[PDB]
Amino acid sequence: PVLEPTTQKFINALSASGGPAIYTLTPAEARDVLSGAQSGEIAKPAVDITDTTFAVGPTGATKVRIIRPQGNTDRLPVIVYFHGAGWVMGDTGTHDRLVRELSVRANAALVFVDYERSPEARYPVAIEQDYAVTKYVAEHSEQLNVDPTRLAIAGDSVGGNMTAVVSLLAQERGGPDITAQVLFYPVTDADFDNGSYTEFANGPWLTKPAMDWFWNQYLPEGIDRTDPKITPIHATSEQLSGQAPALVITAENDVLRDEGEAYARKLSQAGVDVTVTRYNGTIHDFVMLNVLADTPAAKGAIAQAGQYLHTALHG
Amino acid sequence: VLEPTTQKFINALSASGGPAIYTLTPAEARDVLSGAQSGEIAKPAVDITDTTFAVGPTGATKVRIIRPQGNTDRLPVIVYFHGAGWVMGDTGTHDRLVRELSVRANAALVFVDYERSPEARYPVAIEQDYAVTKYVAEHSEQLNVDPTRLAIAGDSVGGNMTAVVSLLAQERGGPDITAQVLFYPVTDADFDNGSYTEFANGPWLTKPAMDWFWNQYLPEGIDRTDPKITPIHATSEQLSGQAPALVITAENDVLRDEGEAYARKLSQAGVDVTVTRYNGTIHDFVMLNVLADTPAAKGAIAQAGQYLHTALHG
Ligand SMILES: O=[N+]([O-])c1ccc(O)cc1
Repeated sequence: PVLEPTTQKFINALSASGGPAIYTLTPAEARDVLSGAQSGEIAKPAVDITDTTFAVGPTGATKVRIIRPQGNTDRLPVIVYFHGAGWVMGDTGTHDRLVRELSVRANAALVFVDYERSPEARYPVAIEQDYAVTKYVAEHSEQLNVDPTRLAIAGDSVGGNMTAVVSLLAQERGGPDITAQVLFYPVTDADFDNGSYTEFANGPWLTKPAMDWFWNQYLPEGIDRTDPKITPIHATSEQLSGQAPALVITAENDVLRDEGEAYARKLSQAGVDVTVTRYNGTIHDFVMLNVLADTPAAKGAIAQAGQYLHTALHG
Repeated sequence: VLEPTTQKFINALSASGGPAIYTLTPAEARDVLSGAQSGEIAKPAVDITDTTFAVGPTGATKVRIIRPQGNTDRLPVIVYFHGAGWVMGDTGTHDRLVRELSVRANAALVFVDYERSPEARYPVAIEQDYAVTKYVAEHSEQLNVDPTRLAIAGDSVGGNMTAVVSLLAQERGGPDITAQVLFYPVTDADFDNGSYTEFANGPWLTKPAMDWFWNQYLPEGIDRTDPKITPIHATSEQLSGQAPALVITAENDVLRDEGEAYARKLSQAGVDVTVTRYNGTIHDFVMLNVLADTPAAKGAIAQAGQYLHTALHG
């Protein structure tokens, strides 16, 4: 694959580091790898941060980080954010710069759902936590000082899986109302033999054996993976129709590319207004990784998402 | 798979044979597109000045200068090269698109009304395009623009012109260009590549149409591999040092692959390239009024507008 030069340099750095493959590690080891990779010094938007817990979801409690453009005490539209990193990894640290950018560019409060990770928690704990926080935000707008009629959901990778599943759950349960949804390179299927899985089975960055491992951490052995709450590519027209306008951003060189774009087609053919954009020359995780933060694809996609959300939440 | 409104537009054309635009005279084709780009559509408000610059290989180039309505400041400036196959296109067909770019970029925009084919041939239009870009850089007080914040942009054959103007500026020592924007550019003349084969019979743009357009543009017998004709053939040294570029392609477009391949060449020559493919849409999707409310059109215009705003005011 022809990668943007800085992105190629990163990939070269990686294969020259000779590390062990992420899926040979323990969950705690894998968490620390990504946390350390994202611990470098890098400029970030100025925000006010409140870490707390909402007494909602199937475990009885869900940890959340609430972010707002620094010094802004107005009643703001709100983004509920579901982070990625394979269900196993990711935290408020790994995704900090990305979600700050979304909060400030959208001029919105952002509620980061620090959901229970896998394999300690399997399907469906996280998606139900995610749904419960989204409902909580919609129902406690005075307590959060947000406008619940301008509520967006967004996520990256497995977090894009959660975005689509929260949209589906909200359709089935009659709410809450969602203004717009943003999905960065979402996981939507478990077909490890499709076009982009084949083309990028060995990378860069994300591999087919890693996806196999991640799915196995997320799901109990033997469950039917075609359920749309697991692989939303299988959602019916009636489950997709009526959902909020969506922005789907894919990476050209990513095993997940084809399923993300196929899901966007399914949404569009159900009558949903879908903005779908492939960024050439970049890789999986390109709006999260600090090392790619100055590449044209990262800058362009974060700017596109931020402007999409600002228009949705303030237009 | 096409976005539903886009599909509906294509289905409205099912009796047109492509459209078989290449079966018409140049004047008839021009009127077909001009009519298609009439109707009802919202557009941003701009001030307009139609004039002629005494420049280019024929001694005169017609231009339309626009600015956000009522804005008297010294603005950054976009020089814009319109598409529609060298044969068609005018201030009317591209009006909504260039108004959006001007207002979203908060910039003056100089619309080059270059001599169209087959009345004019290569290289008249590209030399007019380069001459106007130079003229703008050198007459900034007359035009009330900031020539240190100058971008070039174009769609389709206008994207071909953008690439060629960038190259000519490299060869001739200027003017300096801050950014360049290329919507689904023409960069090659390989009618057997992947997207040409996949979309040979449409939608909207067909292989026979491209054959016709190229034949209207070029004198018989010229080597089409020259980079001032097919900039996909530009050397690393011709591409290196060019201004950062935004290249936007449509998924369902014979020209998709050459646009994306040209973005790759620019990127490997060290140019900072933002390259994005919009799925569900077709060739011409940021110009056509009938698609102006589709998500791809809205997204690509908002992206280009913000990219230009950042380049010219950052
Ligand atoms: O007006 N028309 O039918 C057209 C115009 C332009 C084009 O590229 C194809 C068909």
